This record gives sequence, C-alpha cells and structure tokens, in this order.
Amino acid sequence: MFKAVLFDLDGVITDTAEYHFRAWKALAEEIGINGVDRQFNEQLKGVSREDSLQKILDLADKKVSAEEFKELAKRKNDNYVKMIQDVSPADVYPGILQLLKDLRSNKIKIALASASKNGPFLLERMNLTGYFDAIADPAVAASKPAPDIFIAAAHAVGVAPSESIGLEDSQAGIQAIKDSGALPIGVGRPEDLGDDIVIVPDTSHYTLEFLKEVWLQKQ
Ligand SMILES: O=P(O)(O)O[C@H]1O[C@H](CO)[C@H](O)[C@H](O)[C@H]1O
Ligand SMILES: [Mg+2]
Repeated sequence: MFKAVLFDLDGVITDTAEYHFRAWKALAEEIGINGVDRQFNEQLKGVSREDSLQKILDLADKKVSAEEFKELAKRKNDNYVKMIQDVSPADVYPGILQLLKDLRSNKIKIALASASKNGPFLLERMNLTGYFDAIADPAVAASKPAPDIFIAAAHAVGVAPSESIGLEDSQAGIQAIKDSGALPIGVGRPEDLGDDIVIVPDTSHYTLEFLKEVWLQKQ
C-alpha cells in the first residue's frame, strides 16, 4: 500500500558519509578546529554543505568572512569530489540494487532525498540513475532535520509523504522523515539513531518484503 520509497544517499545507498566526514575533519583541522571526531560527526551526517561548515565553526566559536566561508566550503567539496572519483557499482551497499529492481517491478516510485549536490554524479558512478524516478533538487530545500527534502522527494514522484517510506542512516534524516509524514526505517546502531523507529543493522535488511511488513504494521 505504500506508493513510494524516498532514499537518502550518503550512508544508505553507499559508504559516502564516511568520505564526507574525512574531508570535513581535514578542513576543520586546517583552520585549527580539532573537535570533528566520529561522535561529533553524528551531528553532521546528512546536513547540507553550508550548514555543516557553520556547525564546525560554531564548535570553536570561530567567525570567518563571507568570502572565506565560500572558499572553505569549496576546498572541502574539492577534496570530497576527488575522493569519490573511483566510486563504482561495486560500492552500492548490499541489498540496495535488488530493492530498487523489486520496487520497480511492483510499480513503487523511487526518489532520492539527498542534501548532497554531488548526488547525481554519485548515482551515475554507481550506474543507478535509471532506477530513480526523481531526484529532489537540494539547491529550494532547507537542510535536514527540516522535513523539506523528504517532502520535495515525495511530491517529485506525485505521491504524498504519508504514502511513502523514507530510508536513513542519520539523526538529522530520521527527524526529517518523521516531520515529513513519511514512515522511517533507519540503518545503523540503535545508540545513534534511537529506539522509537524501525531500525535495521545493515542495508541487506532493506527488502521489498520487509518494507511491506513494516507498512502493514503501522496500521
Ligand atoms: O552537498 P555535498 O557537499 O555534496 O553534501 C552535503 O550533504 C551530505 C548529505 O549526506 C553530507 O552531510 C555532506 O557532508 C554535505 O557537505
Ligand atoms: Mg545519510
């Protein structure tokens, strides 16, 4: 009965949240900020580029000019873009490709609900572009935890958020799905994502049949 699945990209479709963390940590360290560790990174996962830089600057109460802000965000993006040039279809997380094929087979809409402006490039690297019905443009969207990206993804495929399931690996993204009206299914540790939603240990658990059951049970 759900008519759409709204996929986050980084950390759900492939291991790209890890490279974003590495590049942000590298950027932070260059400007003398050392607090970007894996614990702090849980607050940055799924957050847009500019909002992530601001969260990093805030950690140390540092202020930069509008021109230095743009230079810093660009430097980090340049590093990250270099890091992902070799991303291949072998990097698609287990179960994701089969889920995309089964959702297609059952006429269920597929949308990307990513904050990443590098999303289209990554889907191309992974030969996944053709499995997506729409990509919610991040460029008309407020950063997660705001529900904006998930609301935009659902409507990009002509479905209401209430008729959709959202898949996420981050604290900000889970909250975004929750406020969108869509049903969240997290992937990761219960210590990071919480105990109130349905959570799976790895993406191999994201099957069409599991998604149908979670949906049957929300009722
Ligand atoms: O727009 P990007 O720089 O490609 O991606 C932006 O959003 C993604 C969402 O996973 C990450 O939070 C990344 O650190 C951030 O910079
Ligand atoms: Mg993510």
